[PDB]
Amino acid sequence: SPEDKELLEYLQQTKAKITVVGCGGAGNNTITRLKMEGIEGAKTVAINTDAQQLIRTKADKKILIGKKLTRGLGAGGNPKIGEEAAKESAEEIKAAIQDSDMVFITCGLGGGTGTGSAPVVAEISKKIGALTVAVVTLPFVMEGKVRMKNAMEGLERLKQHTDTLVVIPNEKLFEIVPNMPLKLAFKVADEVLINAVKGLVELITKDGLINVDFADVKAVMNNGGLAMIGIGESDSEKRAKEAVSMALNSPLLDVDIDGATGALIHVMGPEDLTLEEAREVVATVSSRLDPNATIIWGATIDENLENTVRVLLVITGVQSRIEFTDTGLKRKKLELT
Amino acid sequence: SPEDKELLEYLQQTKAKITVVGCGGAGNNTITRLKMEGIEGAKTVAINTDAQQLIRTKADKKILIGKKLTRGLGAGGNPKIGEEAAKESAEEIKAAIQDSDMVFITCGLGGGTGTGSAPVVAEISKKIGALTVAVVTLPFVMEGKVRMKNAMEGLERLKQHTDTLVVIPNEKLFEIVPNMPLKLAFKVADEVLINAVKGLVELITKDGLINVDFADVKAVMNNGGLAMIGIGESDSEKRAKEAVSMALNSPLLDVDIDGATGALIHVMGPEDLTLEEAREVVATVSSRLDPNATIIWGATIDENLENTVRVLLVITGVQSRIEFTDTGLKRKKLELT
Amino acid sequence: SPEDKELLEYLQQTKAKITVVGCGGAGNNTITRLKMEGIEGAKTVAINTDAQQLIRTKADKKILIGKKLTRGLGAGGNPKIGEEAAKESAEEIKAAIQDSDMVFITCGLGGGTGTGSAPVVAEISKKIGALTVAVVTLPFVMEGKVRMKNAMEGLERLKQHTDTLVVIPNEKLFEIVPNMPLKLAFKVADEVLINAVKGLVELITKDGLINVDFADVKAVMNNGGLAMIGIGESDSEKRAKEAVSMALNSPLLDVDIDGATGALIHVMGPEDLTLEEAREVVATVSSRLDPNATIIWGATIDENLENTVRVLLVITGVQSRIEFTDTGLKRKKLELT
Ligand SMILES: Nc1nc2c(ncn2[C@@H]2O[C@H](COP(=O)(O)CP(=O)(O)OP(=O)(O)O)[C@@H](O)[C@H]2O)c(=O)[nH]1
Ligand SMILES: Nc1nc2c(ncn2[C@@H]2O[C@H](COP(=O)(O)CP(=O)(O)OP(=O)(O)O)[C@@H](O)[C@H]2O)c(=O)[nH]1
Ligand SMILES: Nc1nc2c(ncn2[C@@H]2O[C@H](COP(=O)(O)CP(=O)(O)OP(=O)(O)O)[C@@H](O)[C@H]2O)c(=O)[nH]1
Ligand SMILES: [Mg+2]
Ligand SMILES: [Mg+2]
Ligand SMILES: [Mg+2]
Repeated sequence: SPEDKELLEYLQQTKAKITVVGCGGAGNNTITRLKMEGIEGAKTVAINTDAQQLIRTKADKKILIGKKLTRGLGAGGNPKIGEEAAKESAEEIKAAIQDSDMVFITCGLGGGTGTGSAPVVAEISKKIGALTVAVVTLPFVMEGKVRMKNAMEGLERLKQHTDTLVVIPNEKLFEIVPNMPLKLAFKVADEVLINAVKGLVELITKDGLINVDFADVKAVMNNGGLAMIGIGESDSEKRAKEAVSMALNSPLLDVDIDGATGALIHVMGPEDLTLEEAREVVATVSSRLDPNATIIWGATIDENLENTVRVLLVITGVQSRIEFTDTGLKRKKLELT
Repeated sequence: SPEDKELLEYLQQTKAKITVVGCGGAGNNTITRLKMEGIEGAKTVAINTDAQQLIRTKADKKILIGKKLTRGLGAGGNPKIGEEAAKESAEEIKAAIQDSDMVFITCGLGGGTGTGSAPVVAEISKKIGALTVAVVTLPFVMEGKVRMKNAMEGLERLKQHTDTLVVIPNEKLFEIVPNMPLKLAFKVADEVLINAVKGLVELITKDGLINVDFADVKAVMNNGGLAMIGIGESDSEKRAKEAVSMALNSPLLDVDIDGATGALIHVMGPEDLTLEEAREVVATVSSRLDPNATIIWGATIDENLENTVRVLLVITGVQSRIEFTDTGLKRKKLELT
Repeated sequence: SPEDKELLEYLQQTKAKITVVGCGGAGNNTITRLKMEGIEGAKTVAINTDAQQLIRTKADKKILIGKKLTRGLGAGGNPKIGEEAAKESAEEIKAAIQDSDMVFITCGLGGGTGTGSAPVVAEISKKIGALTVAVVTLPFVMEGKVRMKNAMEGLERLKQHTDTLVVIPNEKLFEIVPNMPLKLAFKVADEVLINAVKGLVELITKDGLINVDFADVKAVMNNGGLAMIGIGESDSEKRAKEAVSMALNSPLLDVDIDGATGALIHVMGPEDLTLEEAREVVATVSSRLDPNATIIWGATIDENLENTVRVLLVITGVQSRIEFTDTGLKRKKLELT
């Protein structure tokens, strides 16, 4: 019987179905790259209020939101417009992510479409039962006050409809490469975004030297709250030891992590990668967190790495350690006795 | 014109469209029986969080709920899981009962899928405009405290989204057959459930010796509140007189009925059944209720009955006469002056 | 690519998509006329609780609402029934107006289907993002108190889910034609309704001597609040001057308009119509409103007019100038110092 056969097949499902949704200009640009470079077992959805930007984007599925409100002509940097446009097209957004076990929402906060629509996409995602994760950036300071204030209000709004919320503050990118021009600024930020999003997705979906169980992934991210990342990599031969230390000292991981529970670790490298190096990585990280933190990790081989091991660290539950101001994220300053 | 022809046809509709929805293990088992034995003009919908149980079930329509939450692997006796799973699949549940004039929701309360999903199915049913009736059982006491507390909380939740709520307390079954083994326990309870559900459905949908008008059915059940049943039957020749007295004295009808408004009576028997016997039944019952109670009744002939008349009594509006405790239903004890 | 081609085509869209929805007897009758006489670029949707009335109606789309509640047998003058019936069929109502840039909701308030369902249709319309305008009538006084009280409560309910709400009080029709019989009463009211609805639609959708931009239409009506109309026309040769004065003195425009912002003006006439006459019309009206009022206007040629110019005035934002009583609309009486 068709129904019964359908029920049996479901039980044989082997991999988690993942969907990546990019909103606004920056988000569509991230999506275009993932589609071209490829992103192991994950469909791509692009959404915009701006028709031209959507046309030049490459993705499995495109949705023009706010057709009646904006008219395919952008949201002009206004968050409230991006939000009403998304609410207006909620039905189409929902049908595009309906069968997903997990949904990644990515965009650069600061403008009108991404900042306004991301929280709406996340709310629809949770309503349908998918693990809902966001990977977004805060704007550079040179972009100015209005852009940051809008980004911060959007981060707040997004926190409420998200399982784990991963924030990358673009301004820290200058601490990685001090004298960089705005030209290459958004090029570096692009790189970081792809590594974070692709690193998390592959950790969950790419066959490695140890199996990572989606049910564990879900248990840790279900209450990931606010999260931050760290990226490091070594070319030497004492690789692991150096990549992890670099990742842990990354300016991107701008928060006190000793009180963290949960964390996801993805160690990448060449054919000669060993569970031994991965383990050294995990334990070095494992000691800086809470003694009872849950850690999810994996290890994958990447041809293009040639002779390097890259380490991606996502540390969760740090919201209590951060302060959300109109001007950005500031490491919290706890009150004396 | 296709539209106009469609509108005319609707006016020619003759019978109420009924749907029976069974949730969880016990509910699916009840559905499997109804489908095989047949149930005059009513489609069958089975829903479960457990794939295996759904596979071995027989029904017109099957829905695996909570696919992302539980993974076709049951709800493990947790009501909150059954509830989120149902909310997660609300769209599919709705489309399955969308065109129903009336919806019957049946399950055994106590576990996780039925207790949690029944109130959700009932809420969707009312939202679409269907007469919403539930026929459920409370667990035996030997099953223990946790199972009863969960059943009671579910009954409460279900009361709020239901037109009339029919409760069968399995523990009373021992007063019918005193020394019975757990083996046959759930076999007796199965029998009772089928007679209640099939008795109500046929009363509404089976051609009898008097026509029962769906609009009257709807008027009485629209405010049936909490309801209880009674079953009796006579083999003698003073049949009617005995079946009704047995039904009225049934341990299943564990409440003071003198203050009841509304009631549904279904008298069943062989080819020799007469409107005379039905009427004696009705009047004997009619005198124990409120002097202004509304009674809906019918009379049908059943080949398999050979030489017996069976009487099904459903007495509504008794909630004020019952006390809902964590440990079960207790006849209420009104406060003195 | 199909998606991309689809996105490009959207950018080439030239006209606003308009839908007219008539509810109840009077509304269906208005719809039947619009469909036959034709109504430049606007689809017609008819909805009723009464099957017979829906059958004899002519429209692009018909929807029988409340199929489970009422059974194609009307709502018997009860607003609460009309409302539950509409809520019950919300999904079908929504799909019928889903792709509309603008939605006009018309009916005669006073009975059960129109009064109850109009606010529901308007709420669905706003939810999807369409400009939501209502054009409705208040009953004659000879119809009695109950009919007016129900009409007034419906107007109140409708105000909350509408962008601009246009009210035509049928009782004023006697000031236009003093000694008129009930026979011709509803015939005159029919005429007025068609001119108001068709006048507004054509102003937005009919090619004229000056282009009216939908975006301006939307900006003015977005906050039109309560609106009233005025109709005038001249056969002479000092046409414009007379039509506008007649329109401005119309008993239909029963409110103090000096404090009005926004207004829509549609001047119609024969082949010899000139932007000069239209302009005289606009300026004569423009001086009675607030010095900063926004006015939207157009001018169209109608063959059937032969030698007359007709003027349609819709003046918005007058709610503060009106008093909503159980017995009707009364020009407000501001409180002294
Ligand atoms: N990594 C990148 N970040 C970018 C890029 N362009 C902008 N951004 C970041 O995102 C912010 C603005 O993003 P978008 O241009 O995508 C704004 P959006 O399209 O969502 O709003 P509207 O233009 O109003 O439609 C800006 O403040 C930057 O911090 C880019 O090419 N790469
Ligand atoms: N009449 C019957 N009642 C049953 C039967 N099995 C269980 N029950 C009653 O229902 C209660 C448990 O029912 P189910 O096994 O259907 C619980 P459910 O499937 O809804 O929850 P999960 O296992 O967590 O998925 C139990 O407390 C009993 O009182 C049966 O075969 N027949
Ligand atoms: N312009 C017209 N107005 C009408 C006409 N018939 C009624 N009406 C007005 O509308 C009011 C009643 O309208 P309907 O007959 O359409 C009431 P409806 O169908 O919505 O309610 P139910 O009969 O309960 O289904 C009445 O109080 C009148 O003021 C008509 O032919 N033309
Ligand atoms: Mg943009
Ligand atoms: Mg089970
Ligand atoms: Mg009618």
